[PDB]
Amino acid sequence: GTTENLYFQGSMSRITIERDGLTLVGDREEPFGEIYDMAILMHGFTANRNTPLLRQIADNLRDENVASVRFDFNGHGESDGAFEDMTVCNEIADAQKILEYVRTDPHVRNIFLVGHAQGGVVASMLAGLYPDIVKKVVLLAPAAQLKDDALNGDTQGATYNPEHIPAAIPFHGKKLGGFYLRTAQVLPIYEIAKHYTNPVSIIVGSNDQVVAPKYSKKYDEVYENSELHMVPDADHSFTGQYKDSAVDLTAEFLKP
Amino acid sequence: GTTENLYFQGSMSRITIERDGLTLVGDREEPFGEIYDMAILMHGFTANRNTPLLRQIADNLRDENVASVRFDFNGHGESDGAFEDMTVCNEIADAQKILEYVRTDPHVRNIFLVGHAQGGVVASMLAGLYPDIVKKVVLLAPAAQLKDDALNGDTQGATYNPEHIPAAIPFHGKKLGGFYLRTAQVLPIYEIAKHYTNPVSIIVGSNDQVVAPKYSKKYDEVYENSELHMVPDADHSFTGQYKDSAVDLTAEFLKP
Ligand SMILES: CCOC(=O)/C=C/c1ccc(O)c(OC)c1
Ligand SMILES: CCOC(=O)/C=C/c1ccc(O)c(OC)c1
Repeated sequence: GTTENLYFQGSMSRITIERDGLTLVGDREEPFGEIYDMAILMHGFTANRNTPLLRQIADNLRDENVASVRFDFNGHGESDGAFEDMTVCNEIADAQKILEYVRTDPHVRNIFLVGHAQGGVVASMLAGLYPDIVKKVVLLAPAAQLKDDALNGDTQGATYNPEHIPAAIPFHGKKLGGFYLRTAQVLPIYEIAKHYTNPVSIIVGSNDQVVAPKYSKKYDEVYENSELHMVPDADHSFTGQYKDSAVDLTAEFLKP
Repeated sequence: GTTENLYFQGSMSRITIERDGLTLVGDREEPFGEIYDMAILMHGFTANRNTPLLRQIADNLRDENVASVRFDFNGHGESDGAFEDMTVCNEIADAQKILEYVRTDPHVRNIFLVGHAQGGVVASMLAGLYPDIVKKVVLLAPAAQLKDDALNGDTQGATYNPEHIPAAIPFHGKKLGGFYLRTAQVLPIYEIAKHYTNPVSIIVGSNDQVVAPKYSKKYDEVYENSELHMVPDADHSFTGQYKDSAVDLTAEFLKP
């Protein structure tokens, strides 16, 4: 009475890519098979490509025969660049080189974007710039609030005059670029995101203490083909018990 | 009978600066003195920092005791980076590192921007992001048309589907990045430039056949404190006779 139950199948690769003289470091996960859809997974502000959330997303996508790549943004994790030089704009430039890496790959069928938080802002504006290429987008707690906070001169507790932004501000151990804050103020987030008319899923925790729920709702009102999933009680980063519910909504939207 | 006519006084330095792991190469010109105003001079699309126009502007500013720096943008002249990776966005990032270099210099009093054509677009966007820092701006045939052309699918004769832009398009023997064109299409040129309320002088040739002078008129309408100088018969580049008129209006506006 022997049983055998397959739970893991495929390949995992450490990838490096160049953007303007910076090395970006990523992990590629593929299922077995010559052709597969491929998701680009994008982390949040001060996070990295190997959060529990993004690992579990790559794992459950692979179970559904969907490949994934997840890169450290410039100034984060193992990728090059000073944290203080990172902006939402140069993270969009990182994501574009990753999209070109994937679009050029002979194994790939359709390209999906998955962005958590600031990674969700990046994903939404990349999709707006490549709506001909991106087939599905998942936004998790997309952090469009970073624009309103930069305009109000209050970024998660760090205060500054929004009309005389310093060169850099102290931020929880780190140095946040004046340029991050000046570009955040004028980011055409919703203006660019609305060019993407293909399917979008927006996943938000009811208990998100970092980004107000209003931001996710505005994405839902601006997208032609959106669904909005409010996960009861979930936190900002979908941690512990809330990880599984974000992963299940992601995998179920992207699966063949 | 003795005559003495001074025709050159100051210091010229070759500068290099880093932006995201790219070296940018520039020429710095100063007059004699411990404290001076400093103009950042910004070249156009496929040009470099040593066009006749920009050398003569640096020369005439130094005679009026105004220092200047002129850098090759990424993908141009002697600077790092492939032409095909250049966007308007990453030239604004180049210009921000130049602004930081100049703003950090103990000799520099007030900072002026001077931008020709695409350089004018860059200068206008940087001034909008740093309206608290930039004291004067001169735009010479600012090429805000690059947005409308990208949306039309016709960039100086290079044609493409504006909703399915290729990875790169052949462009006068070089390769122009798809990302240049997709970001050109959504650039909030006038919306960002508007935030600059200090003095601006806009210098346009009535016979510009590369950028419609209407784009310079639009800047004049958008700015709080602008003057418009339409140079009868002058071409896009301000070649020959037209160079002295462009130089003279620049030096007159910035002089102490
Ligand atoms: C992308 C990971 O981002 C988050 O987890 C939260 C984002 C966030 C929210 C408000 C802000 O003012 C902000 O400015 C830097 C960022
Ligand atoms: C900045 C130097 O730029 C020029 O001399 C002219 C620029 C120009 C005009 C129309 C365009 O569609 C364009 O697309 C790249 C560029």
